[PDB]
Amino acid sequence: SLLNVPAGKDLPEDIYVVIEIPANADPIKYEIDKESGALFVDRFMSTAMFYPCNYGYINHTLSLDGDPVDVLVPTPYPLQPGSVTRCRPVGVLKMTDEAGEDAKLVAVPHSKLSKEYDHIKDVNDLPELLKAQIAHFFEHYKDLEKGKWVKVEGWENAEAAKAEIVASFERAKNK
Amino acid sequence: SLLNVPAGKDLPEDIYVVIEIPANADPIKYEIDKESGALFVDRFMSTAMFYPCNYGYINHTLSLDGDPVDVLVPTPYPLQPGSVTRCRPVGVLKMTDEAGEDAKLVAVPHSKLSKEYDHIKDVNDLPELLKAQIAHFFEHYKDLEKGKWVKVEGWENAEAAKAEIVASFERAKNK
Amino acid sequence: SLLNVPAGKDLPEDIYVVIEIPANADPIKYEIDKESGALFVDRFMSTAMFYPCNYGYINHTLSLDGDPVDVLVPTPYPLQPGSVTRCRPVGVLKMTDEAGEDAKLVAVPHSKLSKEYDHIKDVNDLPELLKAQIAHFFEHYKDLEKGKWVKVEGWENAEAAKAEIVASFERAKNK
Amino acid sequence: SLLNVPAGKDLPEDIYVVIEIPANADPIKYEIDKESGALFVDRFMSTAMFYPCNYGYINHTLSLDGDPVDVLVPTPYPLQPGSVTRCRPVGVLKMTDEAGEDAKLVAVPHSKLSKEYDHIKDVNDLPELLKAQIAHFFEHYKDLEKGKWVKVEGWENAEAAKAEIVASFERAKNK
Amino acid sequence: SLLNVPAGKDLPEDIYVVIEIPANADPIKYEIDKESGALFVDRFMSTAMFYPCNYGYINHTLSLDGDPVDVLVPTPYPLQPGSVTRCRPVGVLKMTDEAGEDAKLVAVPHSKLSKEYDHIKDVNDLPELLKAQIAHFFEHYKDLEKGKWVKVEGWENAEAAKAEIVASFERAKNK
Amino acid sequence: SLLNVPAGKDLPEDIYVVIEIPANADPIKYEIDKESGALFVDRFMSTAMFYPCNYGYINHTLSLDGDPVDVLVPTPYPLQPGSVTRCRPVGVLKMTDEAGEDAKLVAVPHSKLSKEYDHIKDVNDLPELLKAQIAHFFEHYKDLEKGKWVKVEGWENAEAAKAEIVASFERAKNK
Ligand SMILES: [Cl-]
Ligand SMILES: [Cl-]
Ligand SMILES: [Cl-]
Ligand SMILES: [Cl-]
Ligand SMILES: [Cl-]
Ligand SMILES: [Cl-]
Ligand SMILES: [Cl-]
Ligand SMILES: [Cl-]
Ligand SMILES: [Cl-]
Ligand SMILES: [Cl-]
Ligand SMILES: [Cl-]
Ligand SMILES: [Cl-]
Ligand SMILES: [Cl-]
Ligand SMILES: [Cl-]
Ligand SMILES: [Cl-]
Ligand SMILES: [Cl-]
Ligand SMILES: [Cl-]
Ligand SMILES: [Cl-]
Ligand SMILES: [Mn+2]
Ligand SMILES: [Mn+2]
Ligand SMILES: [Mn+2]
Ligand SMILES: [Mn+2]
Ligand SMILES: [Mn+2]
Ligand SMILES: [Mn+2]
Ligand SMILES: [Mn+2]
Ligand SMILES: [Mn+2]
Ligand SMILES: [Mn+2]
Ligand SMILES: [Mn+2]
Ligand SMILES: [Mn+2]
Ligand SMILES: [Mn+2]
Ligand SMILES: [Mn+2]
Ligand SMILES: [Mn+2]
Ligand SMILES: [Mn+2]
Ligand SMILES: [Mn+2]
Ligand SMILES: [Mn+2]
Ligand SMILES: [Mn+2]
Ligand SMILES: [Mn+2]
Ligand SMILES: [Mn+2]
Ligand SMILES: [Mn+2]
Ligand SMILES: [Mn+2]
Ligand SMILES: [Mn+2]
Ligand SMILES: [Mn+2]
Ligand code: NA
Ligand code: NA
Ligand code: NA
Ligand code: NA
Ligand code: NA
Ligand code: NA
Repeated sequence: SLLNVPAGKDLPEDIYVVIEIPANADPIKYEIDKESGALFVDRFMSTAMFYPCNYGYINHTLSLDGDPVDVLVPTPYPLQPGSVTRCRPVGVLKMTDEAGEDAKLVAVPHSKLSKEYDHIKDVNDLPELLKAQIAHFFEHYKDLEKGKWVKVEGWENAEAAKAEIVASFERAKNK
Repeated sequence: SLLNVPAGKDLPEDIYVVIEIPANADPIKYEIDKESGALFVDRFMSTAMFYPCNYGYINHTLSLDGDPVDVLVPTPYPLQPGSVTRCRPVGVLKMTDEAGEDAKLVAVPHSKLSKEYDHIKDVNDLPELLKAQIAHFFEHYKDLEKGKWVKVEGWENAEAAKAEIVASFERAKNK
Repeated sequence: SLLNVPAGKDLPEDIYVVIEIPANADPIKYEIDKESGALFVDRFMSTAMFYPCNYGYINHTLSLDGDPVDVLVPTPYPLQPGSVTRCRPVGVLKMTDEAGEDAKLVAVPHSKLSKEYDHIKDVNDLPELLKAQIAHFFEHYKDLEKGKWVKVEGWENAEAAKAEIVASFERAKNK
Repeated sequence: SLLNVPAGKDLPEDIYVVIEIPANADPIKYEIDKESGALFVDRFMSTAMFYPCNYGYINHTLSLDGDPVDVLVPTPYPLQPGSVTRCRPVGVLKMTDEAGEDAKLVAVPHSKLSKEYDHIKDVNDLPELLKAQIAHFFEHYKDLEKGKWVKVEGWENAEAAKAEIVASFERAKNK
Repeated sequence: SLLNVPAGKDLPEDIYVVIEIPANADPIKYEIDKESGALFVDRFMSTAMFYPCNYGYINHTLSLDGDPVDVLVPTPYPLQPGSVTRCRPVGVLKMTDEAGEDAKLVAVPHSKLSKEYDHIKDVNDLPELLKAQIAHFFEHYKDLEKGKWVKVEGWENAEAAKAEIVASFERAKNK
Repeated sequence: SLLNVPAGKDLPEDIYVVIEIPANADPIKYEIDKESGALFVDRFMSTAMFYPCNYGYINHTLSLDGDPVDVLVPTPYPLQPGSVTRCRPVGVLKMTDEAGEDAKLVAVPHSKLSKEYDHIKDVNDLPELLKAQIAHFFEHYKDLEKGKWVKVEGWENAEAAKAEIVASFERAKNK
C-alpha cells in the first residue's frame, strides 16, 4: 500500500515523495487516507488556481499541522496521483496555515531518474519565477475558503529543508 | 486498500463513493476487483457515449445485480479512477439491467468538500438536462452489446435514494 | 476572417463573442490581431491561475482600454480559441486595469445553442461561487506582472451589461 | 481563408476535407461560417455522445440539407478544428435529417499522408465496429433535441460515395 | 494490492496485464514496486518518444532482466496506470537490453472485453505500421541514456509468445 | 490571414513565429497552406515521436527546402496551431533533409511576453538535454518514411541563427 512506502533511501538527502496532486491539474485537492491508503477528495478548491508543481508528502513524517510534511516536485511532465518519485531536497518555503506550521519543501527528481535537475543544488538555483508562483499560490489559494488561511514566512535553503525533513521524521517516530 | 473504505461516515445521508470512471472520459468501463482491490477493465464500450458524471459505488453494499450499489457524482472537474469522494444523496434513477435491479444513485459532493452543490437538496434541484442525459445514457450505452440491456423505470427522490442505500447496506451485511 | 464577424445579430441582447482563451486552460493569454485576424500570444501569465470561463470579446466594439469589450462565457465544455459563440448578456464585473476602464461582461450561450443557461436571466442567477472566482481571478492574475494591475469595482446587472455593450459599439463606430 | 480551399485535387477520388469537430472530443458542434470563414458554435449537444471520427465537409459542395456534404475521417490522432486533410472516399452512410438528405461520407487519409489506411479500399474494409458506432451515433445524438431527428437508410460503397461527391459538387456549381 | 493479481485466468492464452504506462502518454517510465505495490517513477525518458501501446507486465512472472515479463496492449483508448486488463497473446518482439533477455509480448484485449481485436489471431494480423513503430521505439528510446541499450532480434508468433509466457511463469515459481 | 503576418518587428533579433505543431502533441505534422492560409495535414508521422518544442516558421522567408525557415519555440505551456508568438533567436541546429538545406532555428519567447527565457542569451544557455532531444528527434523522426531523411550538421550560436534569418528573408524577397 502507499502506507508502506519508506520515507526515503537515505533521509534527508535521498527521499521518496508520494504524489497527491499533479502539476497543472484541475483544482481538486486529494489527500491520501492514512486509514485505507486510498486517495480521498479533501476539497474542491474555489479559486481559479492550480498547484504550480506536483504536490505530495514524505511518508512516515509529521508536520505540526498533523499530516506528513508537504513537498513540491517539479518535473518535465505531470505525475500520476498515487505515484512515488525519488527526490533530492533543494529548498523550502516556510509558512503556517490554520492547522499548524506547514512548510512546503521543494525536492527535484533524483539524478538516477534524470539528469535534468542535477544542476539545481540549492534554493537559489530554482527559477525566480517558479519560486514567486509557488509563494503566490499558497498565499491566495484559500482566499475564498472561510476559516482557512496562510501566512508565508519565506524561502530557505536546502540545509533548512533537510533539517525540516529530519524533524518531521522524528516527530512521526514518537508521536 | 479500496476494499477497506467505509460505506460512509453517517449512512445514508453521509456516504463515501469509490470512483471507477471519471466524468467526460473515454468509453472504458473499469470495475474494482473485490479480490485484489485493483481497477480492472470490464468492457471497452462499443457506443460513442461517455458517462455523464463520475461513476462508481458505495463500498460494503450490494445491489440485486450482485455488485455494490452504483452512484453518479457530478463535480466541477473529473475525478481520478480509484479515488473516494464524500457525498450526500439527492435522487436515484431506478432501472434494471440484464444482471438484476440496478438503481443509479445521484450523490453530490459533501458540503465539507465544497459549497457548490449545497443548494441541491433533492431530485428536482438537479438540472433537467443532466437528468435527461443520464437516463438517455443508461438507455443506449449498451445498444451495441448483444445480450446486454437496460430498462429505465424512472427518477425518484432523495428519500428513495437513501432507502436504496440502507437496503443495499443490509443486503451486503448478510449476503 | 475573424475581423469580419458581426458584433451581433441583435445588439445588445443577441451578441457574438470571439473566443481567445478557453475555459480551464493553461495560463497563455492570446489576443486576436486586429491587423491580421491571427491569434497572437500576448503574455505567458506568471501566476498559477486560469480563466474561470471562456474569455474573449465582441467584435466591432471598443473599451476605454483601447480593445474590444471583454466577455466571459460559461459553457459545459471549453471552446476553441478563434471560435465564435452566440450569447446573451446577463451581468458585468465593472473594473479598471492599467490600460483603461475594462469591464468584464458575462454572457451565456444563446438558447438556440442550448437550453442549459436559459434559466440565467440576470446577474443574481449566476452561481455565487462562479462570480467570486471571477472577481478573485481579475484581482490577482496580474499580481506578479510589474506595472500591471486591477481594481474591481463590482458586479452589475444585465441592464448595465447591455448598456456597456451599446456604449462599446458606439465608441468603435466613431473612434 | 477556409472559404478558398478547393474541393479537391482530383474529385471524387482525391478530396480535401475541412474539419469542424475532432474525433473523441467534447460534445460541441462547430460549423464553419460561410460568411466569415470562422468556426462558429452551432450547438452544445445534449446527449452524452461524441463524434466517432473527425467530422467536417468538402468545400464547394452542397447537400440537400443546404450545407456542404459531410465527411467522417478516421485518423490515428484527432485533428484540429479548422484544419484540412487530403482524403480518399471509401463508403457512405445514407441518411436524412430534419433539414434534407444528409449523407455521411467516410473518407480515409490519402496515401501521401500515411500508408495506414491504404488497405481500406471500399466500405466492407471498414471495421464493423466503427460502422455500427457511426450509425448508432447519427441515430441517437439528436435524441434530446426537440424538432431534430435522423433516419438512417444505410451503408453504401465507395462508388456511391463518389457519386455523392460529384452530385454535391454540381449542386454547388449552380445553386 | 496489485501484488496479488493472478498471472491469468488460463495461462498462457488467457492472461492479465498490469498496466504501468498508458498509450500515447508523456515520457515517464513508471514501474510497480514489488515491495509496496505502488507505482514508482523509474525514469524521466530523455528522448522525445512515447510508448506506442499501453505497456506493463504479467504478474507472477520473471524475465531474465529480473522483472516480470513485459507486455504491450493496444486498445482504442489509453488505459489508467495501475489498471489490469484481460488479454490474449498474439506475438512477441524478441529483444535483449542491458539487464537481460527482455522480450516484449503483444497481447490484445480479450474478446469478453471487446470484439474489436478478435480478428487479430497471430502476429501477422497486427498492422505492419504498428509493429514497425514498436520495434523502432525499443531500438531508440534509450538512445540518450548512457549505459542503456537495446538489441532487437525480431518479431515472432503467438506460439512463441505463449511459450515465453510459460517460461516466465516458471522462472518466477522457483526463483 | 496568417499569410499577412510580418516576419518580424525588428528582424533578425525580434521575430514572429507562426506555430504549426504544439509542443508535446500527437504526431501529426501540419503545414500552413501558402494558397489559403489554412492549416493542412502534411503527414501522419509513423514513428512514436513528438516535436520537443512548439514548431513553426517565420513568415515571408524561404529556406532551400522551398518553405519558410523553421523554428522551434520552447514555452511553459504548448501553443495553439495557427497562433503567432513574438520570439528572439538564440541558436540553430544546422541540418539538411531530402528537400534542401533545412536549418532549425531555436527562438525563445520575447521578454515582452515573459521574463522566463530572458536568461537564455545564446545557444549554450539552452539546456543540454533539450538540445540533445531536438537533434535526436530530427535524426530519427523520418526513420520509417521511405525516401525521407535527415543529416544533422550541428548546433550553432545566435549569431548564426540571426544570419540564417536574414538570408531566409532575402531569399523570399526575390525568389
Ligand atoms: Cl521509513
Ligand atoms: Cl497549505
Ligand atoms: Cl518568492
Ligand atoms: Cl462501512
Ligand atoms: Cl448499468
Ligand atoms: Cl429524465
Ligand atoms: Cl456589427
Ligand atoms: Cl484585464
Ligand atoms: Cl464577487
Ligand atoms: Cl474546387
Ligand atoms: Cl446530421
Ligand atoms: Cl451499421
Ligand atoms: Cl497466478
Ligand atoms: Cl526495455
Ligand atoms: Cl518490424
Ligand atoms: Cl515582413
Ligand atoms: Cl525536417
Ligand atoms: Cl546535441
Ligand atoms: Mn490537509
Ligand atoms: Mn499535505
Ligand atoms: Mn496546509
Ligand atoms: Mn500540510
Ligand atoms: Mn458490472
Ligand atoms: Mn457498479
Ligand atoms: Mn449494470
Ligand atoms: Mn450495478
Ligand atoms: Mn490586452
Ligand atoms: Mn480583451
Ligand atoms: Mn485588461
Ligand atoms: Mn480589455
Ligand atoms: Mn448543420
Ligand atoms: Mn455539415
Ligand atoms: Mn445534419
Ligand atoms: Mn449536413
Ligand atoms: Mn525496468
Ligand atoms: Mn517491465
Ligand atoms: Mn527493459
Ligand atoms: Mn523488462
Ligand atoms: Mn515540409
Ligand atoms: Mn517548415
Ligand atoms: Mn524538413
Ligand atoms: Mn523546412
Ligand atoms: Na480563507
Ligand atoms: Na444490448
Ligand atoms: Na502587477
Ligand atoms: Na430529436
Ligand atoms: Na543508451
Ligand atoms: Na526515411
